[PDB]
Amino acid sequence: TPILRFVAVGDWGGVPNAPFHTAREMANAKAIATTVKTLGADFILSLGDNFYFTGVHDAKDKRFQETFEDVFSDPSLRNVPWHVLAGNHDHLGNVSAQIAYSKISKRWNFPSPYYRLRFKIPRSNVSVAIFMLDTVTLCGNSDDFVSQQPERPRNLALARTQLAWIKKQLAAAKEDYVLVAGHYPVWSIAEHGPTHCLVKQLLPLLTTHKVTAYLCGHDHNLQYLQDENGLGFVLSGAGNFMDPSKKHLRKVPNGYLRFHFGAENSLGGFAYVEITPKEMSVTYIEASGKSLFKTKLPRRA
Ligand SMILES: *[C@@H]1O[C@H](CO)[C@@H](O)[C@H](O)[C@H]1NC(C)=O
Ligand SMILES: [Fe+3]
Ligand SMILES: [Fe+3]
Ligand code: NA
Ligand SMILES: [O-]
Repeated sequence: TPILRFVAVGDWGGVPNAPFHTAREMANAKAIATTVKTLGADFILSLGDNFYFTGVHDAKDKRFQETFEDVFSDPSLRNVPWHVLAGNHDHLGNVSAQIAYSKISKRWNFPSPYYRLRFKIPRSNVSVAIFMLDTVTLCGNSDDFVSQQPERPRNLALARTQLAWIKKQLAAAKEDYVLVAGHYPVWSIAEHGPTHCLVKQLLPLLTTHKVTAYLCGHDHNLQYLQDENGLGFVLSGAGNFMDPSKKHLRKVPNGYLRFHFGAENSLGGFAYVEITPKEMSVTYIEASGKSLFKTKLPRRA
């Protein structure tokens, strides 16, 4: 069966004090390496918060080696490409530096704040589009507000331009599977909860244009949510931290939550996505190696 395989990991960005990683980040690096070795991966998606707590200063920042390259260094992961987007902490520093780092590290691919990826499932005519968004420039930086919510964008032109781009791209996308990814959640039951900006501006487009799933991090846990139209919400924000909060449980429409794992003494985890001509599958994997939940999502008509 033709297949495209990828890991989606969020909020993995270590720490700025020595040794520049956490035990959770290392456990996820090892667990991801084991998953790649045993099941395979064509690429890894980062769902943002790549360098805690204030990003990187420029493209030569030692954190690229300390928190990224040296951490994800097990043999099975050498040469697996990453496709990256930014979170709020990245935007407290220099995101242009993370984009420029694409020219330094072969496996790091981050061409602009938001961009389109297209894949053909090998030995099939089935196609996949992934739209990588910058939810910080769209909605604001949550760290700019005492509320730790993205109350408004810093720059109106950047936000309006990205929204227009999303709309145009989603209206034109002909692919068999269409995924959208961004740092902040549409829906989440946890410490930050739903992002009002995305519920208002992005979700109507995901629905109208029959997107398969929206992938995100930002809340430091694992969740699968699904609305009554079958649109999936893959929340994978557990590469470095585990927050057991259910603070926003009642702010998500009843029944949307299908799976949640946030145990405070867990090492975290990630999502593993498999796309075939038959369906898309998502498996949530704890950093201890345990498979926690698996679900499938359909092809677009
Ligand atoms: C951000 O990083 C880029 C790439 O290294 C650099 O050219 C630019 O000067 C940096 N910006 C600031 C404000 O440091
Ligand atoms: Fe985070
Ligand atoms: Fe975040
Ligand atoms: Na390995
Ligand atoms: O986050």
